[PDB]
Order: sequence, then structure tokens, then C-alpha cells
Amino acid sequence: TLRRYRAGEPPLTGSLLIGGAGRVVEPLRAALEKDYDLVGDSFGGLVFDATGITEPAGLKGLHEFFTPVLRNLGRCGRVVVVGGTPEAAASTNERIAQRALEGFTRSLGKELRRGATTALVYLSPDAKPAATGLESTMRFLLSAKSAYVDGQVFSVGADDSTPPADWEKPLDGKVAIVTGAARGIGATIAEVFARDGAHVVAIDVESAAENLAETASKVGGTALWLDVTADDAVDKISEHLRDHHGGKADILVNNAGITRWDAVLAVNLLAPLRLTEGLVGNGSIGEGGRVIGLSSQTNYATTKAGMIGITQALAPGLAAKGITINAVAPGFIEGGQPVDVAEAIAYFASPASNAVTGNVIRVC
Amino acid sequence: TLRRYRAGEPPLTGSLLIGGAGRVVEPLRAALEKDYDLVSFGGLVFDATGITEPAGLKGLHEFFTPVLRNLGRCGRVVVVGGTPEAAASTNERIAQRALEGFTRSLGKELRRGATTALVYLSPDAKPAATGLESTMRFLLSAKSAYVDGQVFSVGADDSTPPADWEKPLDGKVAIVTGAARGIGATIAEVFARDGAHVVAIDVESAAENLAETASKVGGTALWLDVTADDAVDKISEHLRDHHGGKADILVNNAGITRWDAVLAVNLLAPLRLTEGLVGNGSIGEGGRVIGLSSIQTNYATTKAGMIGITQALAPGLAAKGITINAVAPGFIEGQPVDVAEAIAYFASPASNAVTGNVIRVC
Repeated sequence: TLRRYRAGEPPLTGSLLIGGAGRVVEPLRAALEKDYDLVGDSFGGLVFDATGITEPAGLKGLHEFFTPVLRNLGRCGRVVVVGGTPEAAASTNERIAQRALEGFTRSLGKELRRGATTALVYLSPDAKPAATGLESTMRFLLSAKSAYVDGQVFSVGADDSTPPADWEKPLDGKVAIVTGAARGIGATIAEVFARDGAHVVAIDVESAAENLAETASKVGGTALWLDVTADDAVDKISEHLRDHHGGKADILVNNAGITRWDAVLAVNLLAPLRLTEGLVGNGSIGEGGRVIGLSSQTNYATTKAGMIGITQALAPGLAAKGITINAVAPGFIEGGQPVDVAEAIAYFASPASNAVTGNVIRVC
Repeated sequence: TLRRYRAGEPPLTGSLLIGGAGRVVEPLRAALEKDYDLVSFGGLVFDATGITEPAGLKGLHEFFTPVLRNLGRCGRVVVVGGTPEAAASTNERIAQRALEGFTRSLGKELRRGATTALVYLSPDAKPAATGLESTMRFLLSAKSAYVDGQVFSVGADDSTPPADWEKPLDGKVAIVTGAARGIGATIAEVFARDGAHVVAIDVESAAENLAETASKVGGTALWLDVTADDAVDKISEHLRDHHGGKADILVNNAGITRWDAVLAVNLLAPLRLTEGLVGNGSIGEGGRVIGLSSIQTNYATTKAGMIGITQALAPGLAAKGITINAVAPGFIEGQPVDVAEAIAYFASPASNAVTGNVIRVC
């Protein structure tokens, strides 16, 4: 039975080794030293900086680092390889080697103890030497919050970051809109956001009735009964933000909720796109904003791909306004659990995740 | 059983319905009307290039729902779209990117043997879309029997059809490594059937097995360890003696005849060969490099690696008029001929607008 996050428990099940050569090892060692049991004999985390590998021949560096240590990696352990964005390498030799990283981290998992995970994080070569924009990703990965995120690839760009005042309350003071919020993952996302100190606007359909009122109260948020596919949805959300939150939201989570071709397109693709375009277009979501999509056969497979489309298409335009857009694509859930999906969303929602945009991650 | 390609037998086993709306539907009609039976369905092509908004995706369902049930066995479904990173609006990017979800799930409601493919075409492709044609012909045929759910990315460049679509590789000189047996030997065979002159390479100890491949295909044998330092030179020397110093196509497979080892054989050697043969003028204008992965940490890395080669080298190779693509096979022995066909599709002189692609065969 897998480790999920709690309280003032330590982030890892044991010590944390950071190795490799490159531009990430020192900044990370300095950044993670206070909160993690850092080393120079039973490991909770293994981090290899692969940024210094500039040719395929150098790929043996991976083998040389992990082989002596993998076996001593604990249950529910973390392995992270950090490389540089291959599209942006300085030589074709470097692009090949950094691309090859993905193969290594995704097959290593089959050698690991139960519940242990692996992850690949790419960092812009244009990120500044302190690598602040990387921190929220590492903390998410090196913690129990990321229990069911495995074999994934995270792409961090170039901007600097600022830690939240408190990494145990990273969403402290933020306003989050969550749709499909009465039951299911939606209700859980709302709960995890509140735990992290956000004020949640819980949105669902009018027939959710009391259930929605219930979620709002449990999370200390507010309820907004509304059909997100109606013409006036943007306007109604804005009005609610004017009354309860001085006209502004920080986070929009587009979750369809469980509460024909055209109905599926309208709910899982058209509506969330409209919501995003409108709430951004009118300034309700401004600098520091976070949009996070959550997918979930020909109907749905198209809207799931559509959601990936939104996330990639809107990222450039949105980054120029200081806003990130990301998505989570969950697997088999009712094994994997909702809290797990919610953590991933909360990781993107982080004010310290400003250098994470255009990403799509699978959970379970 | 599942149908593969033979004789002057017609390419589909039913008629071809090309519908939809956009920049590809007319030119594709005019291109295929002679060889195919146009408008109990052998093939279904939907032009999705005119969908510039997500709301328009309803046209996919509108087109497909009446006709899928009438699609014959081993039918081909192909959706053609516009390269999403190059669309003119975010709305368009989103609608074109969504075609991928539709194309992958559609396969699941098809008959056995029937396939689905998504083709993206550069919006700077001329109206005739001649660069599109070899991809279309490969897909609308028995040759692609086990290429399902895949995404092809076709560039802006025009194409010239080969003299004969049945001998597409006529007069071409193809280097095939690891050719003594397995896929290497079958690749050699499909290449010769398509008219190529094959240089069959493999290690010393394949001995007479290499001789038989070279012999079966009307080619030549080169006994060589492709990880040895002299490898580029010996190959060049061979090309000088037998082909006037040029090869057209290079197939990177070294087949079937400890971390360090897997890397040399599977990532380093095929990179060396590619860089050596292009850099010494052995492969030029019109060249074709095609990588083939293995069928597991060291192999996983070299398989990711191959994708890297394929993506990294493509821009610089395009400027030299050389394409690079790869096939990721297995689990197999499905059949070898099916992988070889995929390699032959990339090899084709008419696939010049096809580069930086990675296709799984299953």
C-alpha cells in the first residue's frame, strides 16, 4: 500500500543522493540541503544531473552512477535524471544524448522496488545558473505527493522562480476555480487545493445541488451552480469573482465531472477552451495565473487529444501574459487514487511552477 | 490470412472514397484516379485540412459514421491534416492536433487487419501536394499491412514520382547492414524486388549466410564489423569498386549475427556510419538514411538514442537533400517483410518530403 503525503512527515523514506556533472548538481545541492537528508547507505531519492553529457559516448555516465546505488534505493523511492531540452542543445551530438535520456529513465523502473518511481526533467539551457525554476518540480518529484507519477517527462523553461513563503502551504491565499467539483476527482482537487491554503470556487451543474454546497463548505470555499457550456458562463464566473474575490482568480482547473458526439465535444473540449480564453481575455486570470486541464471512445479520445492541443497551442500566447497552461491525463482510477491526480494538478498550480508550461503528464 | 503485396494485383480490395473538405481532397483525387477505383470499400480518406476550429471536428464523425461499417477487410483509413505547429491560428492548431486522438481510437472499431493512419502536410506544400503521394500510396496498399495508428509528417517540398511505382528503387544503390539474416536479409530482398542494387553488410562470421543474401538479391557482399574504426573507409572503398563511389540509401540495422557493447553496436556505430558516409560525399543529393531499433536499460537508451539521431540530424541533412527516418519494430519473429516495406517507403526517391519521422511496425 503506497505512501501518500501527510503532515510534518519527512518528504523521503530515507536519505537523498545527488550526483553527475553539469549545471544542475550544485544549485540543487544548495537548494535542497535544508529540507532533505543530503549525502556526499539506504536511499529515499536518487538524482543524477545529466546536463554535462554532450555526446552519446557520455551516456555511460548514467550506468556508472546508478549501478552501484540502485539496489540500496528504498521502497517508494525516487529516481530523477535532469537533462537539458534536446531541441535546444548546442550540438547535434548533445541533442542525441539528451534525447536518449528518456529511454533510460523509462526502462529503469522495471528494476526498482515496489512503489519506487523514475522521472525525467529537462531544463532550458537558457535558465539562469541558480536554476530556481526547477525547484517546484524537484520538490514535487522528491516527495510522497507524486506517488503515482512514474516514467514521466517534465519540461522546465528559462524563467526564474520564487519559493512560496511556505512549501507545505504553497497555494496560500490563491483563488482556484475548479469545475466538475461536486463529486469525484473534482471534489478531491478542491480538497487538496484547500489543504495547500487556496480559496476554492467550486463549480458544477445545477443538479449537483446539495453535493456542491457540501464540497464548498468542506473546503471552506464557495459554491457556484453553473453550466460551463452556457453562453454566459464566463460572465457568471466573473461576477462571482467580483463578489467573493475582488474580481480575480489565480488558478483555473478544467475538469469535466460526472454529474453522443456534440455533448462530449462541448463539455470536454469547447467549454474549457472558452473558459480559458474568456477569463484570460477579460483579465480575471492575470500575471501569475495557472490553467490546468484534466482529461477523461472516439468522442473522448478526440477531446483528450484536443486538450493536449489546447495546452500546446495556448502556451506561447499565455506565457507572454505571465500565465502557464498544463494538463494531467489520468489512467485507471476510482491501485491509483484521486488524491494522486489532485497532487499533480496542485504541483502545476504552484506559484513556484511559473517555468512549467505546455506540459502534459499521465497519472497511474 | 492478412494480405501482403504481390504482382500487378490492384493495390486495394475495394473502391476508394476520398471525402472531407480542404486543400488536399482535389489534388489527391486527380493523383489517384488512374490506379485506384474512386468513390466493399478498400480505403477511406478524409481531408481534415479545412477544419480550422475545434467545433469543426464534427466533420470527422459526420464523414465516418455512415461508411466504416461498409469498409472491407484489411481496409485503409487515412486522415490527412495540417502540421499543427504551423497552423495559422491557435484554433486551427488545436483542431489539427486533436485528429490524433480520433485516428488512434478509430482503429478500435474496425475489422481485423484494417488500419488507420494520420498524415500531416506542411501548409507551405504547393496545391498539387505531390510530396504527399508516396505516403498515400504506401498506406493505400497491402504493403503497410502492419502499420497501424501511426502519424506521418510530410514537409513542404515537391516530389517526382519514380518511373514505375512497382520498381520504386530502380537504379538505386542501397547499403543494408546486418543483412546476413533476420530483417536485414528481408530488407535486402524487398529492396531488390523494388529494383535497388544492394550492398549487403554483416560481420565476418556470418560467412556464407551473407553470400546467400547478396546472391539472392543480385547484389554484393561486404564482410565487416561496423563498430571497427576502419568501417567508413572499407565501405567507401567498396562503393568505389562497385558503384562509382556513391550509395543512395543507408539502412542501419545490425541484426542478429556489456553496457558499452550495446551502445557501440546500436547507437554509436550507426551514428558514425551516417556521419562518415555523408561527410565524405559517399551519400549526397537524394540520399536516404533509415534506422531500425532492436526488438532492458541499455537497449532502451539506444532505442531513445536512435530517435535522437533521427530528429537531430534531419535539419542539417535536409539542407544536403538527404532525408533521415526510423522504424521501431517488434514484437515480431507480424512479419519481417512488413518492417522491410516500411523501410522501402522511406527509401523511395518520391519520399523526399518525408523526414525526421519515426514509425512503429505492429
